[PDB]
Amino acid sequence: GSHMADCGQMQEELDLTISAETRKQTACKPEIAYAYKVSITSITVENVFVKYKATLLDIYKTGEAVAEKDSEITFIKKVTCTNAELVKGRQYLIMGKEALQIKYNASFRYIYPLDSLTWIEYWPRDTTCSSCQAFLANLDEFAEDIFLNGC
Repeated sequence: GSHMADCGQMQEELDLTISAETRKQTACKPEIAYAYKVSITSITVENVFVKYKATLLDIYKTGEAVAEKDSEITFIKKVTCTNAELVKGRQYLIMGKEALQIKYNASFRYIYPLDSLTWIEYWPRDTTCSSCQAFLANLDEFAEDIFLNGC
């Protein structure tokens, strides 16, 4: 019963190659409905299906799935994911299509499906701890870029 899947494919933590435009030419992309940075604050784990309670930090691209400055998002997926692992306390960037909607009364809502399309990139919470500080130089440019400039 050994299964393998890229699930919510992730990216490198620190690698000099991704410029500020790399997170834009794909941000304004139709396949992408939203482009904001959030942070993990709570994680849920069940028998097989698990969820992730995280707060939105800032939105660079409005989300079709009810996206607002500092909201309440929850990512759900199967434990069969052997390529994605979120940490409680760290920050992660997300740029992708909206989430499925089922909200009818309370037993339903949005709960992101968490797939490989969901462009996720670990954002080093610290800048002076790894003695590196290099990939965080191009990210700062995109911050005021999409906000001001924008596609």
